[PDB]
Amino acid sequence: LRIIQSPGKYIQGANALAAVGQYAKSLADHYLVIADDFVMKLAGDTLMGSLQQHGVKHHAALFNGCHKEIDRLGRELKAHGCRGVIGVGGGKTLDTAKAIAHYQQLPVVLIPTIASTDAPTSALSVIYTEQGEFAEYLIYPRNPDMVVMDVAIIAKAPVRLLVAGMGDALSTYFEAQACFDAQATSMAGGKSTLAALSLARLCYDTLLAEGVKAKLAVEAGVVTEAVERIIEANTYLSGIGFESSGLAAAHAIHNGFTVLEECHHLYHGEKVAFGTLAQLVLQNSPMAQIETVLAFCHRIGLPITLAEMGVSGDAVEKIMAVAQASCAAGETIHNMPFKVTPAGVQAAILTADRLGSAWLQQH
Amino acid sequence: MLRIIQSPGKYIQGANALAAVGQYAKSLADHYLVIADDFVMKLAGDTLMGSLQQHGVKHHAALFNGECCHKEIDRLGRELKAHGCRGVIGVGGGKTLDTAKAIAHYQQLPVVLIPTIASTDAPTSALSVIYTEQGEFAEYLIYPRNPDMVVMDVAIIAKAPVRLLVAGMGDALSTYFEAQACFDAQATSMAGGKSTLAALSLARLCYDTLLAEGVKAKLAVEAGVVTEAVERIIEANTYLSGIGFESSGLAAAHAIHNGFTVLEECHHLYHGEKVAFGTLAQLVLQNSPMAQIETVLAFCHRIGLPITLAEMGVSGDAVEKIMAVAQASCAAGETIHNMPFKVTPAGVQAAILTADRLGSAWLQQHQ
Amino acid sequence: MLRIIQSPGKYIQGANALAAVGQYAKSLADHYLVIADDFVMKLAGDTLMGSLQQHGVKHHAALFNGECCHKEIDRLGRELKAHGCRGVIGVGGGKTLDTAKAIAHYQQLPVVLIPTIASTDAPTSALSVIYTEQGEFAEYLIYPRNPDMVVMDVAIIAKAPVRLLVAGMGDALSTYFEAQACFDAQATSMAGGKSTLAALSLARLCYDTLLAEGVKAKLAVEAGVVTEAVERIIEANTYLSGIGFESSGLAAAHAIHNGFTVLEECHHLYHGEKVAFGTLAQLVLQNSPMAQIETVLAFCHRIGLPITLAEMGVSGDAVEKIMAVAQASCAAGETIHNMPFKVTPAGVQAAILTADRLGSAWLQQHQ
Amino acid sequence: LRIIQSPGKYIQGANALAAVGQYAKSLADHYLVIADDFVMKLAGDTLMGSLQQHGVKHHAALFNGCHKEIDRLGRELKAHGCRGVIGVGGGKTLDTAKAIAHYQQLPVVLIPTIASTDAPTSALSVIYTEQGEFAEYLIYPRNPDMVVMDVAIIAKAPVRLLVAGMGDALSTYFEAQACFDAQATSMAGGKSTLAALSLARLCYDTLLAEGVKAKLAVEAGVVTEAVERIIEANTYLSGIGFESSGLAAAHAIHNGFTVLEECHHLYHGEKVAFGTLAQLVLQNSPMAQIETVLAFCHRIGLPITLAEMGVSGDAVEKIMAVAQASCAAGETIHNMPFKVTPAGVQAAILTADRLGSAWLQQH
Amino acid sequence: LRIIQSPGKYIQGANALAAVGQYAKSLADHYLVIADDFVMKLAGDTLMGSLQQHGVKHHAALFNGCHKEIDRLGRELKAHGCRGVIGVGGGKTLDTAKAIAHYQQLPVVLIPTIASTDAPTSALSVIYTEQGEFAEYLIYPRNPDMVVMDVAIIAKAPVRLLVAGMGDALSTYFEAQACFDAQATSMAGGKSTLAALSLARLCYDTLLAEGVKAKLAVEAGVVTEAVERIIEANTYLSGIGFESSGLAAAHAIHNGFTVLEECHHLYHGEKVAFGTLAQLVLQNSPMAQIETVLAFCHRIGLPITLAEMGVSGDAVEKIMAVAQASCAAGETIHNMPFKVTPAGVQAAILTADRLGSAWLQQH
Ligand code: NA
Ligand code: NA
Ligand code: NA
Ligand code: NA
Ligand code: NA
Ligand SMILES: [Zn+2]
Ligand SMILES: [Zn+2]
Ligand SMILES: [Zn+2]
Ligand SMILES: [Zn+2]
Ligand SMILES: [Zn+2]
Ligand SMILES: [Zn+2]
Ligand SMILES: [Zn+2]
Ligand SMILES: [Zn+2]
Ligand SMILES: [Zn+2]
Ligand SMILES: [Zn+2]
Repeated sequence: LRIIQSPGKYIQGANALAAVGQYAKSLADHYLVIADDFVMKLAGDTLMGSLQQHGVKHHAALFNGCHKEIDRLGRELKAHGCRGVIGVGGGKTLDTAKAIAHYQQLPVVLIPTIASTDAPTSALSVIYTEQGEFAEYLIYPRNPDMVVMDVAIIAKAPVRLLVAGMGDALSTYFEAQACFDAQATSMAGGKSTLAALSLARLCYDTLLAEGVKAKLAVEAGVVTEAVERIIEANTYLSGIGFESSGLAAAHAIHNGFTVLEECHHLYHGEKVAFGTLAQLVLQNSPMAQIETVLAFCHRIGLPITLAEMGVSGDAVEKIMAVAQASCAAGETIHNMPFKVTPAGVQAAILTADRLGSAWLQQH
Repeated sequence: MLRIIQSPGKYIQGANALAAVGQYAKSLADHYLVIADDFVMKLAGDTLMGSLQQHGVKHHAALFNGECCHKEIDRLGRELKAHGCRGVIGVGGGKTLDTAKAIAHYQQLPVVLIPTIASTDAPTSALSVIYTEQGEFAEYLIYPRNPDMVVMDVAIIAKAPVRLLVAGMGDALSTYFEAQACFDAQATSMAGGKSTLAALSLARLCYDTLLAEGVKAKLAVEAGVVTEAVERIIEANTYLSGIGFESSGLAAAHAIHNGFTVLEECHHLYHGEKVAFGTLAQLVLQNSPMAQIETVLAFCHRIGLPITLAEMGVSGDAVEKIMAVAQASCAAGETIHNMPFKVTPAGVQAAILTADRLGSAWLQQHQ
Repeated sequence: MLRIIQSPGKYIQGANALAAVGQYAKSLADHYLVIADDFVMKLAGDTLMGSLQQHGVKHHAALFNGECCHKEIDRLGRELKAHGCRGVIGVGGGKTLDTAKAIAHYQQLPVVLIPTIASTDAPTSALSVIYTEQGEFAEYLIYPRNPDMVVMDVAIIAKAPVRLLVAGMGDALSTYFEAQACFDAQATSMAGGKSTLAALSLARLCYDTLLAEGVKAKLAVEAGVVTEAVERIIEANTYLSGIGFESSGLAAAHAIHNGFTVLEECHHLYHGEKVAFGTLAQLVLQNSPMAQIETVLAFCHRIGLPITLAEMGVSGDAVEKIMAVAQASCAAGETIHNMPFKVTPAGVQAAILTADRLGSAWLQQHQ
Repeated sequence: LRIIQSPGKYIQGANALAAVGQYAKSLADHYLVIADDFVMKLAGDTLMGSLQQHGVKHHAALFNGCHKEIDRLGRELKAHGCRGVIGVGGGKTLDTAKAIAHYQQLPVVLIPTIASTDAPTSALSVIYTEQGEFAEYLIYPRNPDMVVMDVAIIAKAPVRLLVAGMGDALSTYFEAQACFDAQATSMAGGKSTLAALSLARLCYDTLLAEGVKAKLAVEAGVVTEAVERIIEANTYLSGIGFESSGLAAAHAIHNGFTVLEECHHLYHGEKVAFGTLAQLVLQNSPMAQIETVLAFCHRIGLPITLAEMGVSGDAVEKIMAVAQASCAAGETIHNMPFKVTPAGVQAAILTADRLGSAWLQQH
Repeated sequence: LRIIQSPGKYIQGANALAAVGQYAKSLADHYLVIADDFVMKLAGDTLMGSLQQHGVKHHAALFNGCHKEIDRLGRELKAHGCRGVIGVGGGKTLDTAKAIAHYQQLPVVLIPTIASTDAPTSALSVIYTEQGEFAEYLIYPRNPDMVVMDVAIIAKAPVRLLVAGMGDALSTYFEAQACFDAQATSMAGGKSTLAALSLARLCYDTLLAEGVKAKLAVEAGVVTEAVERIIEANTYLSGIGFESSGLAAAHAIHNGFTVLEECHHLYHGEKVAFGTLAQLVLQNSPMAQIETVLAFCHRIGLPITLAEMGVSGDAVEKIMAVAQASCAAGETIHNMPFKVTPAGVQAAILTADRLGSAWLQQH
């Protein structure tokens, strides 16, 4: 079976927060709104004013940066009798909103204030230990009902977060094409459709066409068409691509890197970018394609060496540990269309570092 | 100003998918009304009920009386309420599917659609097309959400008459051209905003899949079998085209199709057959280059879609009849105003009459 | 050494433009003599006078007696003077238009030309071609200014016989080749200088539009309708070709056309039909590569322009007749000396006889 | 309706001033010649000697750098019974000559001594307030009867003025193609013909082929074929292109910039060049096309950043005012094939500045 | 009529001097050998030994670096009853050998010891005044009977002379194509054949393919296949090309430059190279083709600016004199397919200088 899944509706544009009530109303007439105090300050009057205009009841919950904040927000929801969840903010908030909605069986509307990972459209949350190490992929039975991306808010967030989202999105084509070639099963539970693979590719093509242009707009805090295209790339295209087409070596290498303390200060997408580079070596991509990805990463500020990732000195045994972890049973690296072992992964990573360092020398 | 894309929750496709429907349906509900006419129940009923039983899903079969009318809808609503069903399954052709969407809408329950033919891109959409009883386009009726799940059993589809696959390729054929015209016009889609890059790209992928795979798939289905080409065309006729048209946009070809519904001579051709010709007429309306017209003429001729008025049953001095088609295609609210330029009845008449001439000259060169 | 481009003040085109002529004519004068033969008055008279009335423009109709002769010109001059008209409108075919240019010239008044056919590139030019009564080229007669305004009603043109559109494409066909030959020779145009980049580019755009749009437009006009392809060809046959030939240059093809006017066998073919063949002969004269000859042969054959002496009515031992064509094409003052190389009657005869052979071999392969 | 308009005759070449009498004679036998004292010194004997040779009467008027210099020259014309107007010199003179000819209903011959804007062929004059702010486009019912470009005179004018004319001409293809795509009405009053759009494109292609070569010739004060092609581009091609094919965002942005005091020292064409760059961002042109236009502007000396335009420091509110003004009702920016708002314009301008500044860094 | 002329036989290769007797014998059994003392020292035993081996009589004449050295060698020839002339050495010697052979009506064999101009195959000598100014082209009724190029000798001559020969050969395609386009009459007396034009083009293509490679070989004093190809290019291809296809602006500009004292220290071919560049401007070649010729000239050491030609300061009036002279009645510049005047030539030269100086800046 080929299977594609999607949120029911993805909405994007400048000041989309002021139009939320009209779409949210179609799903429920009473929401719990989960957001931290800083996001409530930026977004709360706009959002609450939209909800009121369309006759939607709302209760805002005190949220702070655990299955137990989830339980607590679960009880508060029942207490006020809410029929719906809105999450507003960064990843932890959106993840908590998906969990609450799931455990209560209610529709969920997600409103990301940054475009830094492809997580929001997905029926998935990534769980980490207390020490920051990858633990597991937690799969929910449904995608979010609705994802709303306000481009004006996103373009005012720190540019480094748009760049991180592009690093996450960079892996999508490469991972999806490897899975496709391998006939691997996606998280959606089948073989990839043409549709998912094609959005994954459009993701990559869009990054190459719009990445720099968008970065320059976001540095000035403004929304151009290039920014809208990258937000779409970073969020819808990447999200469908990864979940319905598949994950492979780049994400498994990211997860491996979480076992080193030295990289905990990088964003998810910065590490996936280097993991993508390592994958290019693992699958023996042609030098021209390595050059394209190195130039794109350098041009926008993604890491292309182990030193840029905070890993210095003789890294050989550290990267052995990263490789053992990226090859654990269950990991997505085994969706590659060839057999992969820790030794091959360590070799791909160490070589990618040399290729990125030689590139820096030439530039 | 907002870009919006909508989609069914899950689209599932492959050979003998009907036998696996229970795992997927179970995730939405444990009790379904199954709407199917008698021919479809005889064809698919034992496999489907078998699958449902095997996954602990309860089910009441209900015999569909062929037509998608408020009466049948209200009737099936009451029946559902009386056995306590928590979900609807539609199985079969377009009228059965459109009925199941409405039942699920009014009862506010989840719906699983199981098309047994791939002859239109309707199944994934939050939409039904209402005609009159005389067969004349009435209205687009729009639901506020898409079907939860669409299941395409490719083995079943490949045993259906090849003419129905061709008609679906005909409907799919318009998708790119209408989507790109809307995109160019900055027109609003049925999803309620400007097109995403995603919906436009799926629409283009539709056109490109038809050109790569359409003949190969037609040959396989003529033999009654499923190859990868058939799997690709079924995706193209269903998911790619369905998202492309709903979330990217309709334009001249479907408006021209609607306009042809005022002529009795056509009224029994399949929707996608007429839409193929309407696509040709759109090419003349927007002045596509000759190489692109040639490509489309060769595709339609190679798979068996009409490229002249005579193949649509229309002959003689059709000047007045085509002016009637043209007026109807330009009615207020029609999708032809989504073109990136001003369209008038006279321009539409011109494009139709000229498309006929192009296709007739192409037939005379045979190729 | 000077580059010069000249142009009508305003060129206006589109469907039902005749009904809007009053706004534009009003800007030049509030009182016009309207010169039209009776057939044209019956076809276009009520729309035109209607438009003029609606914008407060006064008008006296004058019946044109078919021929562009000093007598008719002097006559229409007197009539104008007697009602006090402050402008001339010419409506219809070439002889009507050439007459209106002369009337406006002698009376020193503004002129609006309304061609009801698109069969030559004459309308925009500061020019008239004088023949003898026996049909034999006499002289280019040159005015010191271009018509003020040229109005092309595409709806009217698309109802005229397709053969007249084809003949205009035939005339337009020579434009690029003659312009580029002149440009290469650094020859002086009828505008009085070397060609601008603008006039050459319009001439090339003419050729490129014919190749892209010519068949599509022909098909539409065979159906009696206006599509965008027809709008493009009408611009190509009229504005692009008219500026190209006047401000960029004439060369062998039109000189060869003139030379053919000494044979009775041709004398009733349309100007553009003969010019198409003269273009072919120009291709052989300048040794165009075979691929370019093929392209032109396929274009002329596909739209119905002559590619052999027999299609121009000439048969048998035409050795002497073609030597007479060749001598006349090389007369002192003819445009064939604008070629970027020395041309003699023997070379022209060679090019003609050889072009006939090329076109006859092409006909035998049918394609 | 598709409509194209043109002057009746455009004449160009080296020492074309010495041949003027032969063409002017065809229109009238007695002219008022309007020119400042410096232009009279350069051009007057050549011109007056040509007029005499062909039996053309002439009276020269004292002209100085207002509807009232127009009225005064109007009365002087009647006083001597003149049948014709010749304007010789820069834009203000040519504009005054068009106005006089119009109010008196006589033929006009224009003789530009610089090739710095595409105004001369057109039936249009741009009106500004006393403080230099764009006021309105004033449309006359006729184009000039004749435009005469003496290339020897033009090639001796300061090169910075040829460069400015190239900046004005740079916008023409982009603006015409946007209008064409939008099915916008031109100043000629219809939809664009194929002819006008095609001259607009030829304009752009000519600039890219001949711009540098012409600039180098004009730096030495001489006329080569490249100079003749750029003069034609800057004057005939651009003039037909803009008037008969259409204006769009680049000119509207130029008009916006006139509300800042900081840019009043740049020529019209220098500001249109940056406005063209901003338009490329607004319409999301591909990076390759941005690179081509950035390299061309840099290569000839047109501005590619807000600092090169004299706008320094935090420009954000200043560019907001430029964007509000470029979007006024009536402005040509609404001929773009998509909806445009002040926020989008401000974003395009600020981003174009970042793109031009990044380009400078690489060069 | 199309007419091509050629020497009867062209022979080339390493140590070709040692095989001369076998070819010279076919024409006559007794030669006068004209050569200076330095060339006699290098070449004389090899040559005289070859002549002896094939039963050819020989008398060597005292030759020194005028119609009167020609008359004197004329009488000495009769005195010894010689049946043939061999010239060995540089241009003056070969020119004197052609003159003697002509006035005595005997066969002539030319043996160039340098490959610095395309003169040797031709029926032409260029005459200069005492002050070094171009005087006239003197056309003989016959080409030389035989030209023998010993590549080993040539590759040991100063590299600067191979480079000069490449500068002369650089003009050949451009001049021949201009004449062809103009339907100009060549010195052979008709229109160009296909053959001559095609050798002219092969000349240019060979220079671009082999020029650098040959220069590097000749810097080490050795013969590779690239050297053989450039010698052929510089001598046979260029010689047939220029004489049978035609001369145009580049040579006329060279002749113009002979009126300035400042350039008398450059070789013929160094000045023709810049004259070629000026011609590229005169005919408005595309920038890409200008770039190719600038890079080739720079790469091998030909001049691309007036300063490299020794012309400094304000050159404007000097270049006016060069342009007047290049346009004299009779000059080849009128074989261009467009009218040419002194002003246009001065403009082409001054602009070419600016283009060459801008190129130097970028490199
Ligand atoms: Na990803
Ligand atoms: Na469709
Ligand atoms: Na013509
Ligand atoms: Na412009
Ligand atoms: Na040479
Ligand atoms: Zn609540
Ligand atoms: Zn990720
Ligand atoms: Zn039930
Ligand atoms: Zn359809
Ligand atoms: Zn009257
Ligand atoms: Zn003609
Ligand atoms: Zn006066
Ligand atoms: Zn401007
Ligand atoms: Zn002797
Ligand atoms: Zn030479």
